[PDB]
Amino acid sequence: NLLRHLKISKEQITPVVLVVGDPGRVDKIKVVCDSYVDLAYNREYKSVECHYKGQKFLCVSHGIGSAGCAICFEELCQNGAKVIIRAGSCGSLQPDLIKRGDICICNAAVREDRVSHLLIHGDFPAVGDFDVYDTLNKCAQELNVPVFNGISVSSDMFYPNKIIPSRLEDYSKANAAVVEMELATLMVIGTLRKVKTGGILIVDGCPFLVPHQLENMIKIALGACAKLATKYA
Amino acid sequence: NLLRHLKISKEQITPVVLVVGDPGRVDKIKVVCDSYVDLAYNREYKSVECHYKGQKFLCVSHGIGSAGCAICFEELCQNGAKVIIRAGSCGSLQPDLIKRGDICICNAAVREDRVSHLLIHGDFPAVGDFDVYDTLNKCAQELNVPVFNGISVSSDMFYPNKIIPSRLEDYSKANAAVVEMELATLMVIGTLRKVKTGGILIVDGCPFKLVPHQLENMIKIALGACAKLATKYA
Amino acid sequence: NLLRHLKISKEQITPVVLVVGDPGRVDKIKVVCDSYVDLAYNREYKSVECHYKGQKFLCVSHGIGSAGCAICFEELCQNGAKVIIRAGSCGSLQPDLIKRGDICICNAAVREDRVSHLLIHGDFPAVGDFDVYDTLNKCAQELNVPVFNGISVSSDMFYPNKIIPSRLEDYSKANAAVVEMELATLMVIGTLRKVKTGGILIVDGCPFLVPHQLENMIKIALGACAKLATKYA
Amino acid sequence: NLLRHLKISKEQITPVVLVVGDPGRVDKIKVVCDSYVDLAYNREYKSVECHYKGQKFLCVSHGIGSAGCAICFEELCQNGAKVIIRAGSCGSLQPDLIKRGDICICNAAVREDRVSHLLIHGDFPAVGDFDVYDTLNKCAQELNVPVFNGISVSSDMFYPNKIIPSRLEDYSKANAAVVEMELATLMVIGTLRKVKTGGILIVDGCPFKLVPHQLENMIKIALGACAKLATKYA
Amino acid sequence: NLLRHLKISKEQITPVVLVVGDPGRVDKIKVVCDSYVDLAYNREYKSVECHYKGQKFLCVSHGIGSAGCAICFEELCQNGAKVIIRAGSCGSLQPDLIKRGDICICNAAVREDRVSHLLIHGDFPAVGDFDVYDTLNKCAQELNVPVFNGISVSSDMFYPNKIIPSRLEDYSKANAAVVEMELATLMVIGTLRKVKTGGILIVDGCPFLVPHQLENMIKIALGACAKLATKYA
Amino acid sequence: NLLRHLKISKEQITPVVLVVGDPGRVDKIKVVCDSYVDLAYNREYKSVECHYKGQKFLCVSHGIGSAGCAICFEELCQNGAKVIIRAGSCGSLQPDLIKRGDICICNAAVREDRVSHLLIHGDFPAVGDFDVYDTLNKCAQELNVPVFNGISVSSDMFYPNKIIPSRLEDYSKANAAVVEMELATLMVIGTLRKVKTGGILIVDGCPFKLVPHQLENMIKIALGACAKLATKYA
Ligand SMILES: O=c1[nH]cnc2c([C@@H]3N[C@H](CO)[C@@H](O)[C@H]3O)c[nH]c12
Ligand SMILES: O=c1[nH]cnc2c([C@@H]3N[C@H](CO)[C@@H](O)[C@H]3O)c[nH]c12
Ligand SMILES: O=c1[nH]cnc2c([C@@H]3N[C@H](CO)[C@@H](O)[C@H]3O)c[nH]c12
Ligand SMILES: O=c1[nH]cnc2c([C@@H]3N[C@H](CO)[C@@H](O)[C@H]3O)c[nH]c12
Ligand SMILES: O=c1[nH]cnc2c([C@@H]3N[C@H](CO)[C@@H](O)[C@H]3O)c[nH]c12
Ligand SMILES: O=c1[nH]cnc2c([C@@H]3N[C@H](CO)[C@@H](O)[C@H]3O)c[nH]c12
Repeated sequence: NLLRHLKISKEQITPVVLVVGDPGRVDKIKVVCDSYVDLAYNREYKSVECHYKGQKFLCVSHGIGSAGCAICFEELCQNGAKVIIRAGSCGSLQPDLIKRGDICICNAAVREDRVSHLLIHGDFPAVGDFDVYDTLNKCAQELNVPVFNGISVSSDMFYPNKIIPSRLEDYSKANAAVVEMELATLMVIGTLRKVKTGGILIVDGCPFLVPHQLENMIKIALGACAKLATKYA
Repeated sequence: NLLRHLKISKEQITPVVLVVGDPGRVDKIKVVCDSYVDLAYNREYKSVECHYKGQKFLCVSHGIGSAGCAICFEELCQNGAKVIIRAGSCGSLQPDLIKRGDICICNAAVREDRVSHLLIHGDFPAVGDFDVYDTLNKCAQELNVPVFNGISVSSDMFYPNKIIPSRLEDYSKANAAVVEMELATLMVIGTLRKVKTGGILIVDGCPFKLVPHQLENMIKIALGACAKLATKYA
Repeated sequence: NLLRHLKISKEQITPVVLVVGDPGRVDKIKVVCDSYVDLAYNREYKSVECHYKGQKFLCVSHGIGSAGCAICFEELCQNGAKVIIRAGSCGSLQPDLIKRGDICICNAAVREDRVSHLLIHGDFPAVGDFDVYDTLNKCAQELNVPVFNGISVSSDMFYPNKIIPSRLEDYSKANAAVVEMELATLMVIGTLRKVKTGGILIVDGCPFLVPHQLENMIKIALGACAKLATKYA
Repeated sequence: NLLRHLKISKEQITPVVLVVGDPGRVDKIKVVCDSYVDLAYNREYKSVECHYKGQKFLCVSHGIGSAGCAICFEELCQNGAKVIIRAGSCGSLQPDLIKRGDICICNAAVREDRVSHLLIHGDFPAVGDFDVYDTLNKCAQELNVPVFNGISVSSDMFYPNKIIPSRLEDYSKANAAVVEMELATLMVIGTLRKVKTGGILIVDGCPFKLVPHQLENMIKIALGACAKLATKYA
Repeated sequence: NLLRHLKISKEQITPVVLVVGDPGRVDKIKVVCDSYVDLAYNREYKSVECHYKGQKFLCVSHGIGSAGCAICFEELCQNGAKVIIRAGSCGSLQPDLIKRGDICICNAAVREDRVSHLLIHGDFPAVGDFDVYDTLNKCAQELNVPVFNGISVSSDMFYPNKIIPSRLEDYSKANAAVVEMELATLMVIGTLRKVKTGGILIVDGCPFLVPHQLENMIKIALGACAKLATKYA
Repeated sequence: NLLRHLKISKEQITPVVLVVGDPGRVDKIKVVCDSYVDLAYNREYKSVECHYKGQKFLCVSHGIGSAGCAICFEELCQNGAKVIIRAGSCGSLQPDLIKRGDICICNAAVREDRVSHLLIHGDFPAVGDFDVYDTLNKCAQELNVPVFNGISVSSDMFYPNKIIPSRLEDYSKANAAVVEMELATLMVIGTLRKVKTGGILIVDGCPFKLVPHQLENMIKIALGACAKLATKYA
């Protein structure tokens, strides 16, 4: 009995899920786990079950964009997911400090989408679970990988025009660290459906992927998923 | 030197483009053509040059959702596309009149997204080009396929909640025909970058509570229109 | 039994109606038809029945402004009108291309009013019926009159101040052709009440009437009304 | 050299102006005066110089609706008017207390228009000048005409629909007295251009569900106030 | 039986109430009346009953800020207050004309708060009662004290940042006289609960207290309260 | 040279500040410390330097409400504060789970104010610093005090009306724990001025329909956290 977009079953959904933008990235992640079980591939949603450090968790892709990743997150949350960690890339809003290849672990986001607003009034915060943020940070410490922490702007516009000015400059003076396209949506949906969420991002651009740094980030994401998967096993 | 997301080059972009959501649909479309050439497949964006009735145009996937599809449309418009037609599925907002399997060709859309709003004020209409619309309707007549016309609601929310009421009921009473997730964004981006746009949709569901020959028909109409439109660019 | 503002009866309303801003313009239009029947004149609303090319249709005035023309359109739509075509003047938002005296046939509009927003959420498009737009364009071809096509900004402000900046510059970079004060309102009301609407405008100003060009525009409007009136006779 | 819409010249504008919606009302008002002079009639704008109690002031029509009347008010304010009083009709939002034929003199209005918002932020109040208000009320006392005071809702929507609920019910509970279509716009334009404004209204209807002597009385009060106010401009 | 924040009883509330920002100011006001009766002091809300010119009225403090003064005004209005006059300080938005120490009597305000908007749609005017404004002005005439009249901007921001621009410049070109932080809130709450309100302010700053001028302002406020208290005695 | 409202000087501001609403609460807190020094009392702002566990930090009152408390937070942040913890009371929005007397330590807030919006766009989150949050939670563990975590609604409206429905019901369904009037403003101001913030609240009421030892416990936790945090500033 299958989920409309993900095309996996309720009983295939693990408590912990690592989510990812590029479907290609699922393939490159499962290959560094102890083993894996391919589950489904429909549209941009590729589902693979990972086995790492004695634990098991899904890794699922959602494509680019809040509306498309919302479908993913809703299907996960309405069907037994308890923890969802986003691993992806972003641009830097503090180019003096946060540089290409740097890793950012985020605790909150700017809701520059539409879905979240159709779900709850705009005054509501897009904010992550602390345990998840704490686990991610602690893993980065163990693995001896320096990270930044901060707020991400989650904006549905990648390409600005010359008519309405972009708000990236504002949000950067407001001390937002980075910009991507999915994190706020995950956070709001998670809060609404009692799922614990978090975000780890690698800087790939300076709108204002370094091979070994990407490998570190993935180690952190996977470690954190395994650490949190323990509490549910 | 390649487009950041689509991973094709400016020269590979034909004047007319057919756009679809599901990357799987690109492969089902290309075999209905006379011949084709695979160009690229990056993330949710699969690119293929189609050859139909002596004409040559791309077919490109954009995934689900306004933000993800805006990246596709922008890369296309900034690099030479002149006509972009969306072909996809949708839900009925008129379940007494418009039923699972029916085809709707839309002239305008409700902007229930965000990208379009980060680009111009919300008071600005999401409209399609009337030639594209007219071409689509005329193909539907030549191929003897009955077809609805109307307005689509393009909403970023597929799965509603119990706190903020959905606006579908509202837009239904306002005579919006049909609901999906991409058309408004296409239209506004097309208008701002001087690209003619249009959309054709097959009803796959009824959110109030795919037919193979009808899907085949819709693809036929879409491909027919693309060819007719490619004709006027030598 | 009379309509509250128009002061005509249900049975006096024809399927096709040409609407116009200046009440004076009704008088100048009826005089170039084959014959006419004056119906009423209340406030700014002058109603005259026209007979042209074997067809009959109302021609009605509504004054300047969205709130006042809404009353007109609502009384028409709630009482049997099936097609309403707006004929009027506008300013140009592309002064290099669209010049004083030029004719523009419009398919959609910017909803810079209030009525439409009190009727339906702002995300809803103000857009015309294609058959109407097609008929208008085809008439312009027959009569050998070159026209432009495009989006009109319908704005309730004619006179800007120096505090809030006008959006005309924005909407012009957005590729809007022209600016007037009624078209979006007609379009939204029409869509809401299953009436087919359209707009033909003559450029009279460059905010950013050429005697023979006005005569052409009126020929087009009247031809189009007669062509569409046929389908209902 | 004439005003674009009103078709009168700057010199023809008197310090005090009486404004009305119906162009037909201008003609009914001028004959109640001592004498008058027709000035112009263009579109919905009819202009007449009135002479009442040794005083001289214009009476001008503006049609229905905020956008159409804003053009009138702006042309007047930009060219020398100092006081503008609106006299017109309205509906009751307090049908137990305020009944068909009653007269209301309003100090402030709800801005349910658009023009005012394209001119300043919505947080800005639509208020009248208190002298004008006071003069109107004092005339009502001298002429022994009972009168209500309160806030008017100025709404661009006369004919509501079944999709977006009207806000009249709301504003009624908020103690707004009365409803019409022009006052808010007058007030805001007056405030921005340093012109003193006021309004007096006769109730012609009850949108929840014209009395000749009451209308005569209201016009008397309006003309009385205009004369008293024209007095202080030599 | 006591009010939740003010900690006074229904029967202690007089028909007329003078309200004030600084709790310290209550102490300095009661001392220039004929006599007084201290009632309560809870949080920032100090309540004292004043006896002046044969009349009696409360004088109550509410602190700085719309949210905090709303609590005060609601407790007063829901418990028998009929007239509430605000006496306080403000900055000047017309620095050429309205100078430090000048007195302004206000009839309306810009609703740059949140409470009023949670109570009623933003299109609703924040406007005072005329009798109150008239009384205040007439007292200023008797006492031979020159005053200004105008609209006050009531804004919840005292300290602007460099990201979103302040609207004070706009509201000043719009001909607003002064800026403070409570008046619009009083006016809206008053209108909603059939209480007559008014405002008298002394200019203390030029964001864009003169000892004898403050004394004048207080004389005016007190006179006006006594004059209005008569109608209810 | 003194701060305009707080009436203390830049040098008197310690890196860590404890903030409370009720000026009366400052006096009840200082006596629970090892020693203290009164600094100032102006309007609703009472300032006192506290000494607890060898550490030194201010305690300052800010009255009720976002606008009044923003003045306090801004004066503190502009003049050297590094950590600001809010300790106060609140209502339950989860009355089956969170009961009168329970303590909630909040990580984030709903921005139902205005100040925060005049400072940055509403899409920006009101979040606390996670160290502050973590410190507070750890103190609660050391002192063996059970404690809730969650999101607070910070609303400028204490007394709702019958015209515009309150949004508490909504935010409750959205899993907001608790409701008060200051936290969102603190958080946003902290984020914009690079100051770490947090909040701890005791439930005093149930707006759907103070326990002394629980209040004592909450103050203990707050003071404990302040000391632990002051430690890292020599
Ligand atoms: O500089 C950027 N701006 C906006 N999005 C992204 C991204 C992420 N990558 C995808 C689009 O490039 C999308 O998933 C977004 O979240 C990386 N860098 C940037
Ligand atoms: O009933 C519907 N609601 C919203 N979207 C869709 C669609 C289309 N399919 C995809 C998601 O189901 C998306 O691209 C959307 O445009 C088909 N039916 C519906
Ligand atoms: O340049 C213009 N700006 C705004 N409206 C108009 C108009 C039209 N004429 C009337 C006001 O001048 C009104 O009906 C509007 O629709 C002509 N030119 C312009
Ligand atoms: O009940 C009413 N609702 C809205 N407007 C009006 C009016 C006035 N009459 C005109 C339209 O009926 C218009 O100028 C408006 O201001 C009288 N009664 C009502
Ligand atoms: O220049 C000013 N701007 C904003 N508020 C005030 C005030 C008033 N004083 C208090 C804050 O300084 C507050 O009650 C506000 O209403 C005096 N001057 C100004
Ligand atoms: O149930 C409540 N709603 C709103 N505020 C509060 C408070 C706090 N107490 C003060 C007002 O009662 C204010 O500072 C607010 O933050 C306790 N309980 C509630």
